[PDB]
Amino acid sequence: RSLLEGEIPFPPTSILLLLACIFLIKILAASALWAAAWHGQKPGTH
Repeated sequence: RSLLEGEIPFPPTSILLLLACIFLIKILAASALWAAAWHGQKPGTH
């Protein structure tokens, strides 16, 4: 990977960046938290 190319095997900040995006979107939506509410020692269904 010559310097001229300007690309390294999976850059640190690049993998980090992907992690950042996924974290922010999932937590903001909180879709998981809402779904969990449905379950919680429920009695039954009509």
